[PDB]
Amino acid sequence: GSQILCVGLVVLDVISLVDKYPKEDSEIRCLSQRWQRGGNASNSCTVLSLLGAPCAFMGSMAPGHVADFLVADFRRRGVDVSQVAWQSKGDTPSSCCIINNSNGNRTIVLHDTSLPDVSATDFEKVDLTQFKWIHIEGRNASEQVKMLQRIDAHNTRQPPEQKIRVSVEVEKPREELFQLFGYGDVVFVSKDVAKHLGFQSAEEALRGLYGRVRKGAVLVCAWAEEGADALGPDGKLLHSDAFPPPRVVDTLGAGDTFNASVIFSLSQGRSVQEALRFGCQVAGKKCGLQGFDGIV
Amino acid sequence: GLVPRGSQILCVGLVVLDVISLVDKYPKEDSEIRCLSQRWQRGGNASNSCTVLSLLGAPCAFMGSMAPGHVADFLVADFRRRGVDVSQVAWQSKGDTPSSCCIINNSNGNRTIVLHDTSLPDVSATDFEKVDLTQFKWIHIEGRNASEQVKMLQRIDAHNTRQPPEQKIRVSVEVEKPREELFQLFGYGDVVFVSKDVAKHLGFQSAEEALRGLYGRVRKGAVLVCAWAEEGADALGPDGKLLHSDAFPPPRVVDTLGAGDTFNASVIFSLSQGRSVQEALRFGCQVAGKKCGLQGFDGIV
Ligand SMILES: CSc1nn(-c2ccccc2)c(N)c1C#N
Ligand SMILES: CSc1nn(-c2ccccc2)c(N)c1C#N
Repeated sequence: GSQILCVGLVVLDVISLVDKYPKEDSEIRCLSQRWQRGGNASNSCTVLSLLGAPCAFMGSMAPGHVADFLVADFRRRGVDVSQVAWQSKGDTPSSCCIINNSNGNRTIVLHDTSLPDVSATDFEKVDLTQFKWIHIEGRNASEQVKMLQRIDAHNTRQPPEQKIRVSVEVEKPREELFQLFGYGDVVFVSKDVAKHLGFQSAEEALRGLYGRVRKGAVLVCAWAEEGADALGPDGKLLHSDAFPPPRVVDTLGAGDTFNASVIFSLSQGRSVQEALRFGCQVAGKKCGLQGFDGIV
Repeated sequence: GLVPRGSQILCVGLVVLDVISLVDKYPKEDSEIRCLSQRWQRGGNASNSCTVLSLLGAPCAFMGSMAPGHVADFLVADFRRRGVDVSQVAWQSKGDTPSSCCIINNSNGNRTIVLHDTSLPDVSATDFEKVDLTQFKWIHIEGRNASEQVKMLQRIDAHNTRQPPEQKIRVSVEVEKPREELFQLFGYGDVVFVSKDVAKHLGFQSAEEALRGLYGRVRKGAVLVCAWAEEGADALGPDGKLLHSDAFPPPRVVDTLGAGDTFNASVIFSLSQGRSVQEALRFGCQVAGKKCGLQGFDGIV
């Protein structure tokens, strides 16, 4: 039980760096450009890897030249891809990401391919014994709930010292997902979701959503330059100020850096206060840099 | 492989990877959206003409800059899909292979474009000196980095001086961006293409005005050509006779992107086949008008 597993998407990020966000109808030239391995659970693996945690990626991939780029990137990082659910139909997803360089805002246009989501059937075949932690990026909910009940089962037949710690991300204001709330020892809800649901701050969202989480779970909500808040069984609201870089240049994957960093910290035995902090600290350093290199 | 002497048409210019996304509404900054559809396409003027030359049945070659990497790979594979010879590509050790991102707002047709960056060096006169010209019967140059391209054109002139008339390499030049530096290109080539948009920037309001107003800038004997989309196209050669062909509008207009490059390649191709200027101008209009009723270049034949 030495690895951390993330279950979610891997996506080709085609990045354009501009000095201002383009107005509708305009044509502006970008400052620079790059490809980046993306997808929420994929970025989290990058971050986990850079933090020193052995980790594995599980998601759908279609063979092709793009996949070859993604896979080589996974390996150069030491991310374990042996659990990937290769398809025979569909192309790999890709998105165009515009990063506003004077600002760091990132805007994503995602090309979601018919590519089949990883399934319970797929999950059932995974050797749960190599993993200390399993993080699941919320996508195919009803099918993922199955993957989760699977993990609980496994846990009911192990010492507390050998239970697989579990986390969930609910990032899109998409109702199917809300049942994931739901499962896991640690639950991440995005600002975006929190707002779409009527809440105007992290503390508010935490108080208003805590009723939905499995007993004994920690609800975590990051709120950009507002830092992040967490809330556990004891009813005590935890907060962490953000760590803004003096120059914000690239927020693409900041949330994935935050999740990864909170998980790593927790998986190392630190408190929720400390992990919240580390989360913000690392996310913040990332925002002062292009890509993920240099956060450590 | 072996390319027979004087069999190929060469186009020198930009190739770019265009990423085209159709969306419901224009994305607000800092948001994540799914698109309705997304295409990766090989774009660029000389690039598009190469494709058209291949479908017309001409052996053709592309010369332009690329950096090794995955963008280049997609672009080379697409070049080869269209039977284009890429052996003359100028590989760079610095800069990005050009890529652009376009967003098409489905609910009004608006196009927003983040154009490729500027880091890749254009093809240089020194890169061009390295090319053995004997392969080529026609060399066409998309006007970009002009001072350099002037030397390339002088090098071809030099080459030609020593050739019998039948082994002379025909030359064409395209001026399609409204940039002062390009205007010196008018003085070179047997055939000069000037775009509607450049003509309108110099203040001409029709192909006739443009041809009559610019002819004095081309070299003795050259043919000056200007397409004006739906108004057809004109040509003016040494005999002062303004030639004209009406457009050939398609049943319905589907895709006009690259119509001008289609016109250019078809005019070139026809001339390279020994046809008259009048015939070439007509063919150009027919192929381009056909293209406009098709998506991409598959139908043109
Ligand atoms: C609380 S984690 C975090 N901090 N920042 C941040 C804070 C200040 C400036 C720039 C980024 C983001 N964008 C985060 C996320 N997710
Ligand atoms: C003169 S060549 C040409 N024809 N059309 C055309 C003509 C009628 C309807 C639609 C397109 C263009 N857009 C062209 C170019 N360049």
